[PDB]
Amino acid sequence: VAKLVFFAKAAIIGLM
Amino acid sequence: VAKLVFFAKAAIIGLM
Amino acid sequence: VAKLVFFAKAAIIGLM
Amino acid sequence: VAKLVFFAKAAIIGLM
Amino acid sequence: VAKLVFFAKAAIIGLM
Amino acid sequence: VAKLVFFAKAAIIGLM
Repeated sequence: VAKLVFFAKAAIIGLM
Repeated sequence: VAKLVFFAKAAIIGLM
Repeated sequence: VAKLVFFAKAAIIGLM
Repeated sequence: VAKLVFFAKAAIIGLM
Repeated sequence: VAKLVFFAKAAIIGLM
Repeated sequence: VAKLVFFAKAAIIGLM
């Protein structure tokens, strides 16, 4: 997103 | 997977 | 914490 | 541990 | 940076 | 590297 952001949901999804 | 493993695919998916 | 947050302390502690 | 390794336990513990 | 922050640039650079 | 690998060096360098 810059920074690598780790979203929760399970599984973790990393977005820049 | 223990260890948190970050798989490539984009987006990154973290699994224990 | 959502997002996986990595706190410093060493050792790093990850919390959702 | 080099590489940053994320151990499961919860909470995640990162060690070099 | 505390928290481990992952900056984008590629390659990712983690700073406390 | 697939998987996101975090190399030590400081600063941490993440490579797919």
